[PDB]
Amino acid sequence: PTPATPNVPADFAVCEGEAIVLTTTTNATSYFWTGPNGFQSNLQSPSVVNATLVDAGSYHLYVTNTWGCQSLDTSVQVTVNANPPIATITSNSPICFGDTLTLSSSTNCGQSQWIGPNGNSTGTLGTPGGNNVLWTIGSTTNIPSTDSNYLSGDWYMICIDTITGCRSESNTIT
Amino acid sequence: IRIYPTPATPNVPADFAVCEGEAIVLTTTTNATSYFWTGPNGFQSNLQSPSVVNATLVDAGSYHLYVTNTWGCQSLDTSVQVTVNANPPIATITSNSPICFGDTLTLSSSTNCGQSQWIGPNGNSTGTLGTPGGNNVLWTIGSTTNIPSTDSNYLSGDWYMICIDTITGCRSESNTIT
Repeated sequence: PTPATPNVPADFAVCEGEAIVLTTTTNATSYFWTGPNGFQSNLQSPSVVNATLVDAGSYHLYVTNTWGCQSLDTSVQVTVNANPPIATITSNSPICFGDTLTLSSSTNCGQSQWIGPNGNSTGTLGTPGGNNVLWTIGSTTNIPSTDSNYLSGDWYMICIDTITGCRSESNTIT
Repeated sequence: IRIYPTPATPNVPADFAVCEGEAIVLTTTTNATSYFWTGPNGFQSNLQSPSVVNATLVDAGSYHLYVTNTWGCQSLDTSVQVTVNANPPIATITSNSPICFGDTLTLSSSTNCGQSQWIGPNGNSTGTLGTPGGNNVLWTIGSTTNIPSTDSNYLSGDWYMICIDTITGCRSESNTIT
C-alpha cells in the first residue's frame, strides 16, 4: 500500500528572530521534509529554524512505508513577518529638575514601551492607554516632574507593531 | 523453520520536568542490538544513553524509543513526555544607594519573583542565606528587603538578587547594583 497524506500544522506566521517549528503527527518509516533556504530533514520533528525573511515560503512533506511506498506531497505555508526598524531616540536630556522630560523618535512604531531605570517589568509597563507614561500610542512620551518615572539614567524604547505583533529595540540614550 | 521474535517494549523513565538551562537526560534500562531515540528539536540517538540536551523551551515535547534484536526485529514505540519550565524574567534592581550610615538600606525590584535571595558582599553561602521566612533580610518573600543599620549585612558594594519561583522551582538572576 501507499501511505496516506501526512498531517502537517496549518499556515503559520512567525516574526523574524522567532523559531519556526514544523512537525508532523503521523507515523512513518521515513519522513521527508523540504523547503526554502535549503531546509531539509528526515525526521517527524526537524531542527528548529530561527526565522529570517528568506525562510518564508512553502514547506512540504511526504512519509514512506516499510516497503518504500510514498505518500502524496502536502504542505504548510510559513509567513515570516519583518521586524520594525531600529528607532533613534532623541530627548531633552540636559534637563533641570522640575521641568518636563520628553523622549521621542521619528520612527512610526505604533505602540511604544519606554524602559527606564525602574526596569521593564509588566507591573511598571502596564496598560497601553490612559495616562501610562511608559507605554504610549505613538513614538513619544512626556514624563512630569511629579512622576515616579522621572528618573535619570539610561533609557530605551521598544517599538510594537499592533498589526503584526513584532518588536524592535532602539538606541540607548542617557 | 525458525521465525525470529519481536522484542518487548523498552523501559524509559517517567515524565520529567526540567528547568531551562538544566540537562535533559533520557536513558533506557533495557538491552538491544540497536536503540532508536527520536524527539523534538532534531533529537536523535542510537544509544541506550543519548547525549545530554541542555534544556530550552523548544526541547519540550514527546520523546520516543524502539529497541531492535539481532535479526532486526523491532519493538513497539514507547515514550516519555519532557516538560521544560521557563525561567522567570531577569529582574531590575533599584535601591536607596546614596545612603548615609545609620539610615535604612532598601533594595527592591518590580518583577514578581515569588521568593528572593539577596546576595551581597558576605556572599551567597547557605549559612548566610538561611530560612526564607521570619526576619531573614537576605531571603525574603516578595521582591524587596530592608537592611537595618544594626545588621551584619549592612554593607556597601555590589549586590544582586535571585528570583525563585516557588511553584516551578526555577531561578533567574538580576542586574548588579552598587
